[PDB]
Amino acid sequence: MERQPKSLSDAVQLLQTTEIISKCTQTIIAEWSNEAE
Amino acid sequence: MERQPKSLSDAVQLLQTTEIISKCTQTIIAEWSNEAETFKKRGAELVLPSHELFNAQRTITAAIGKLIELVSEPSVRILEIAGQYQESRALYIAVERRIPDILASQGGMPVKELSSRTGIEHRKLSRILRYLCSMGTFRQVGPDVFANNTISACLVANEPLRAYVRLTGSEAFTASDRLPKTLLDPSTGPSYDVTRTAWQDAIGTTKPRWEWIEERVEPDKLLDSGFHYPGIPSLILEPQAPGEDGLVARPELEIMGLAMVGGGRVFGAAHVFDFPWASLGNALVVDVGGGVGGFALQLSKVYPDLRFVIQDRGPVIQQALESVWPNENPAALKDQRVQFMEHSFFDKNPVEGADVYYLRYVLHDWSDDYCVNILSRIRESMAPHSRLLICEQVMNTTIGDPDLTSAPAPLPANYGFHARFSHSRDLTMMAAINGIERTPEEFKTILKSAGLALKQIWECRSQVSLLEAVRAD
Amino acid sequence: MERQPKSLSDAVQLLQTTEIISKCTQTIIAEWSNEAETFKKRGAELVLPSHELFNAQRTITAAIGKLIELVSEPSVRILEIAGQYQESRALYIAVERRIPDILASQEGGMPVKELSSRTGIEHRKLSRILRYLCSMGTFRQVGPDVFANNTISACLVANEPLRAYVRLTGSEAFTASDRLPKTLLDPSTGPSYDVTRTAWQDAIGTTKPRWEWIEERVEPDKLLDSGFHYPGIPSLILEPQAPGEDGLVARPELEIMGLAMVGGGRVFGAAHVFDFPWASLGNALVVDVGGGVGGFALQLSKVYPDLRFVIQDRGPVIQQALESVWPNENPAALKDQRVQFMEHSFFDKNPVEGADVYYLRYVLHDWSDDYCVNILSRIRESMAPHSRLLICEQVMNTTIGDPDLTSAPAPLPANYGFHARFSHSRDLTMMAAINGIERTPEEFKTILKSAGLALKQIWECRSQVSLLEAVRAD
Ligand SMILES: Nc1ncnc2c1ncn2[C@@H]1O[C@H](CSCC[C@H](N)C(=O)O)[C@@H](O)[C@H]1O
Ligand SMILES: Nc1ncnc2c1ncn2[C@@H]1O[C@H](CSCC[C@H](N)C(=O)O)[C@@H](O)[C@H]1O
Ligand SMILES: Cc1cc(O)c2c(c1)C(=O)c1cc(O)cc(O)c1C2=O
Ligand SMILES: Cc1cc(O)c2c(c1)C(=O)c1cc(O)cc(O)c1C2=O
Repeated sequence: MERQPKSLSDAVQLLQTTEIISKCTQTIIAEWSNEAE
Repeated sequence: MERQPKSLSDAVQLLQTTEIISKCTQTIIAEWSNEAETFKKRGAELVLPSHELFNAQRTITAAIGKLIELVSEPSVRILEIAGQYQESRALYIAVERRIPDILASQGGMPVKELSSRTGIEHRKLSRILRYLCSMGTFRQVGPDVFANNTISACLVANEPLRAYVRLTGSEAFTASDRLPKTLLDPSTGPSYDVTRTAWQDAIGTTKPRWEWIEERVEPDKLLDSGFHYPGIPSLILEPQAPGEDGLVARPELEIMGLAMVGGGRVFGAAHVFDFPWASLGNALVVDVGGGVGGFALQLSKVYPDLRFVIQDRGPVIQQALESVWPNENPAALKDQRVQFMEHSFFDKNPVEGADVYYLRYVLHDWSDDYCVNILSRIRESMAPHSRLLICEQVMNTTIGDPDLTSAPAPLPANYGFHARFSHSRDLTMMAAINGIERTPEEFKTILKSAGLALKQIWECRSQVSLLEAVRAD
Repeated sequence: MERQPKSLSDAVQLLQTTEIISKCTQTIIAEWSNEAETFKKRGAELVLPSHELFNAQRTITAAIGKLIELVSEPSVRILEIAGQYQESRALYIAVERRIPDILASQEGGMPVKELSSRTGIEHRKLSRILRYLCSMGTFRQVGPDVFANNTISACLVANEPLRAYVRLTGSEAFTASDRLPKTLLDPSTGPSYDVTRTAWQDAIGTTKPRWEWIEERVEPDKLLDSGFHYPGIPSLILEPQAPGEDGLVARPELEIMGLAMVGGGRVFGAAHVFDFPWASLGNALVVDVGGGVGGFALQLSKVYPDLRFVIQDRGPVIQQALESVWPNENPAALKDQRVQFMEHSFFDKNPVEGADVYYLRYVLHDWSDDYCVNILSRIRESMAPHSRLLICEQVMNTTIGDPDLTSAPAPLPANYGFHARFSHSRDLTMMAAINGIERTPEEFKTILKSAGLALKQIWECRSQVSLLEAVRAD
């Protein structure tokens, strides 16, 4: 089995989901602080 | 002249502009990836960008243009514009000798063997192709060894497109060279006459150039028949073949007929999809001044219920039947879906009450007097349910137009650089036939003098738009 | 022709170059603010970008080019390039009728009808010429057919050397370009590198190097169409010159060329005044071979007060330097004999022996290689052991880099692509007019070693034009 080159879509979604992960982190931190209060 | 300090506003807009480019890149790659998934499943994908992608290309080009204006040294930038015509020539030279087609025939090709198959000398031809490579056309892969790149690839097996380059680089160039002198001479300067243009000054003739292309000339006189116009450059090595009457047609006639196919498929492809043609049922469109009918070709593939008649001058209708439609849709000629008519659109429209009269890149070839007559002869044959669609640049400016959508600030409302092609063609029409590319208000007045009202402007995935016209009734 | 899918690598470099564009923006605004700080307190400020600002503009221009190559629809981009010569015409027409100067006379803008009356262009046509330029960032539209200068066209106000350069590119050079395809394919013109068989001789229909055609005295009725296929300077139809004492008129192109190289020298040749250690020479003699009117002695004289100059060119060019250019831009330098002029043909032995520096700017590129090694051999025969010959020319790089020139970062073209567009435009001007050649380092080495000279250093400067420093192989 040989390794395959990654596609344009693989790159674009890895960017999009990383950006989703990063937006979710800010929400989670905000709501941890609301929850704690 | 001394250098000036830049202002706060230069910096703030340079930032705002840079952030716009950065948002556009994220949109562009997102829509490249939706394109990839749609290309794979398989329509419109293969002819033109998505709406979201088209707005991103148009906006980022507008931002590119404004970034150059804000970061450049003014004088550097003035002298770059002043000499940038040599890149038009370099491309013309490379495209004239079918260099795209040649490199696609092979890891790259040595320039010495590129010289052999073009007739251009190898040391000089290196410098034309590294000009192009430095500007993103073609690639250099080795020591004076060259290949097609992502941009030049679109010319391989593309005679309609190659013809368009050849048209812009042959007659239009000499008309352009003599266009300053024509604008200032007190006699030619004010004129809007089709026969007193920079082009006539170049050719040493008085006849409208639609008929100069159609002259039949003998071989010993032909290569310098253009006077100050050098002529198609390839004739020196590729003499034209005499026809059955012993005369040769002039190369520019076959080029122009095919050029408007090429040009129509680049900026006129949008109109095949962002107007509801399917909703007309089985309709008949009359392509007045249709040339070879390149746009009937673009529409015929997609809406099988439409029927056509192409109206133009004998020789192009002729070239359409004997070399173009045989090889581009022989089935349309067997089914009588397309009928042809040698016709001068200065005469009453021979086909009455048709669904659509299509008139594209016909009004921009004439000043206002000629346009009002052609528009009335079309309408003299329209029924009240008939629709006239003209496909032309509806020119906006850097400060916007009430009836056209403006770009975001700080960008020019007309998207600046995105419209560079419309302005290049504006000066071609001024140089060759005293034509005019028109603003919405300038279109409105010439339609009310012909007894038509502007029903809607169709903004599409092109700088070129559609004007739909009614009868004043 | 169908539209192709974009590849992973296209996306990745479009991101990479966008991030380069974004970093260059932060460098540029930082250095705009340091530049501002240099302007208020007051030098080099008024002539040159700082090193940091120049590297950001060059980088950011290179990235611009590659972003356009990556985001454009290929056929759209092919036809935009194909027609981009019309923007050259628009700028030429505008500058030839001194529209920058007319708009600076008000600046709330000027109605185009009143602009039309002062240019000779018809107002509705002149509207389309100015909106072409406005969409492309030259001039501004401020109202319905009301126009004004912008930050780019402003540098043309009261700038005759720069206007002269625009005029030179749009006059003889344009028609020479038009005939350059037919010249390249004809089997007789195609291979020659002779100064007398170019597209330009074909346009004018003459058999003389172009240097002396511009120096003719023509009869008043013969001058406007004296250019044959070349239409001539457009303004002559409206501003005829009165015959002089011999009943003849000069060709406008002579003085346009003289001032154009002053203008061009101040845009692209300004770097060489500051990125070469001239002050370390002390009180030295620079001989400006082919110095033209002496535009480069003008730039150096203001800054290094201890250098002495002699400007060498053709008689008529010298006299323009002495009668109109230097009287009006540095009269003290002549009255002190700091600058001397000398009518000289650089195909002969140079009369000046043992000078410190022989400056030769934009001369080697006007001739093919045989003439060039003759011109360098002429100087060499006259150099002292401590003498330095400085060639100021484009030292051409390529999109794939050169061992002796610094390459742009990846993913950019190694020669910074768009940043070098002017150098390539002039490369084709040299082919069309003089059969000249803009040259790579390897091609310069071959003619320097044929002339008995050695290249000691390449000077990369805040310009796409550089300096080649040569001594004799001794
Ligand atoms: N008097 C006339 N009668 C008919 N057709 C004419 C004409 N004068 C010019 N034409 C045609 O008008 C066309 C203008 S170019 C437009 C071609 C076509 N509409 C397209 O977009 O592909 C040319 O093909 C030319 O042959
Ligand atoms: N045979 C010759 N002998 C001397 N100078 C010559 C010459 N033929 C051309 N020239 C000069 O060579 C110069 C080329 S343009 C360079 C001008 C100057 N070095 C500058 O950069 O401003 C022109 O000024 C022209 O007058
Ligand atoms: C010399 C010359 C004469 C013309 O009539 C045209 C052109 C050039 C031309 O380039 C052109 C381009 C185009 O997209 C549409 C046109 O109708 C045209 C033209 O009509
Ligand atoms: C028609 C023509 C003839 C020339 O000899 C030159 C030019 C044009 C020209 O544009 C030019 C520009 C420049 O920056 C330096 C030059 O030596 C030049 C030229 O020498």
